[PDB]
Amino acid sequence: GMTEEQSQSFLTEFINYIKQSKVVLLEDLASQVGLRTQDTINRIQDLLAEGTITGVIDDRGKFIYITPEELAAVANFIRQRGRVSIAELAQASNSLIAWGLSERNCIEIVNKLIAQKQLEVVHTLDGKEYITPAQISKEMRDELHVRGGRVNIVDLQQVINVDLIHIENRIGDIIKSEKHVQLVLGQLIDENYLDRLAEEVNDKLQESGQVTISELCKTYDLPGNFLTQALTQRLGRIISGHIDLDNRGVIFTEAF
Ligand SMILES: [Cl-]
Repeated sequence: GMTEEQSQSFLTEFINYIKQSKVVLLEDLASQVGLRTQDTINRIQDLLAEGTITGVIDDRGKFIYITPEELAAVANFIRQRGRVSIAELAQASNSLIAWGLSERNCIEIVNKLIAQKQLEVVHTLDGKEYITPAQISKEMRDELHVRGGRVNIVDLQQVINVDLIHIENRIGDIIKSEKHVQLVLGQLIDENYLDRLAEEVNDKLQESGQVTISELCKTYDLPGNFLTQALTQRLGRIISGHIDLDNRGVIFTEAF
């Protein structure tokens, strides 16, 4: 049958067509090997599946060769944007690949980069944007500083529009990088919030005269050991108090 001289010549004839233009008209290439257009496509489908050649096939029966330099351009474009819509990526496509790609074709490329471990991204829950885990860290920090310095991780999930695990995975990154930021009972808490909390404790101290840690823990819903170390760290710089030890750690005004 066909396959003896076909399989040997097909790949070299394909390459000869790729040298002339990275865009291959599969109907036209099917004339140069004298084959059925559908049989021609199927062998290219198979060659892409085997991992033999890098490219995509549009809805109108053209194949597009993509160089490793052009893949690298696609991966770096998504890195630099951090968050980007599949629609933006299709518009950008001609500047990155010298060919205007369908949204589908762009997805096929991104999924290739993911599998070859040349890019690290995640799908938004609407399926409409790609976001980098570096950009998730950034958008967690922006929404933390925005929402006052204390925010639940579950609220950041809703906001950033990505599955929970992709927020939960960046918590190593936000505590190594930001020495001012800490994880407490499913929330991220900012140096700026603890200073603001210390101010409103000192205002309630200069009114009550005295106040107990167990009363502040019920007031702000924070754990004892954490809240004690956060307030005792701010004693004298922000709180005009004196610590003493009762049944519980207790704070009262010195200048009284
Ligand atoms: Cl991941």
